[PDB]
Amino acid sequence: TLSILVAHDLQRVIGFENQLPWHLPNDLKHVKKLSTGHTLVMGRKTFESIGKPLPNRRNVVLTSDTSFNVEGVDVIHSIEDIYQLPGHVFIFGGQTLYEEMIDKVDDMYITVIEGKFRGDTFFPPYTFEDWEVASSVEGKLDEKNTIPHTFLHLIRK
Ligand SMILES: NC(=O)c1ccc[n+]([C@@H]2O[C@H](COP(=O)([O-])OP(=O)(O)OC[C@H]3O[C@@H](n4cnc5c(N)ncnc54)[C@H](OP(=O)(O)O)[C@@H]3O)[C@@H](O)[C@H]2O)c1
Ligand SMILES: COc1cc(Cc2cnc(N)nc2N)c2c(c1OC)O[C@@H](C1CC1)C=C2
Repeated sequence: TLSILVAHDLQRVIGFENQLPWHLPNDLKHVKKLSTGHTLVMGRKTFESIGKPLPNRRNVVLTSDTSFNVEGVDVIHSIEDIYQLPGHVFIFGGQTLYEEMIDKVDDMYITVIEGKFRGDTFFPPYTFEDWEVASSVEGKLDEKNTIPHTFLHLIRK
């Protein structure tokens, strides 16, 4: 199983200066829950953003750099290597990966952040004409989680 994992705002911003533009613990708990015991694929920039392997799952980092050999982390140098990986594979970011994989994944788990932020990286445009809403569940707003947000599970029609 090949899935995208992404959080994006109303204009499909995903990134600003190699960080997330928003602070939203719920989303991060969601990511954790979904991908425990499974595999994350991710481009070098996103990994260096996170700065160390994510515990309790297989971290795979896609890079052109053949000197890459980080403890905790498996490296690949081709998009095609993704299809070799066993198990549930989540495409974890960032923009380059999403663009490369979006026509290939079986489904997407998306957090829509119901705000407009300044970004420098984006999720590719997509149509619900192409993608069916298997579930839509509103994040809960609270002291700690203060932007409206919706958990979409979409599956390719
Ligand atoms: N909202 C979210 O859910 C979310 C999730 C993840 C990331 N982000 C954001 O996304 C932004 C980063 O996106 P980005 O596109 O700039 O970076 P990125 O996708 O994380 O990484 C790009 C790098 O990945 C490697 N790569 C990609 N495709 C490759 C290929 N086909 N073959 C070999 N290597 C390949 C290359 O590394 P090398 O140059 O080393 O070869 C490339 O420079 C950040 O702002 C981050 O905060 C948001
Ligand atoms: C740009 O830096 C980060 C990028 C991601 C990828 C990501 C985040 N949220 C969602 N809904 N999907 C993702 N693929 C995550 C992240 C980042 O920095 C912290 O935190 C992780 C932490 C919660 C485990 C979760 C995903």
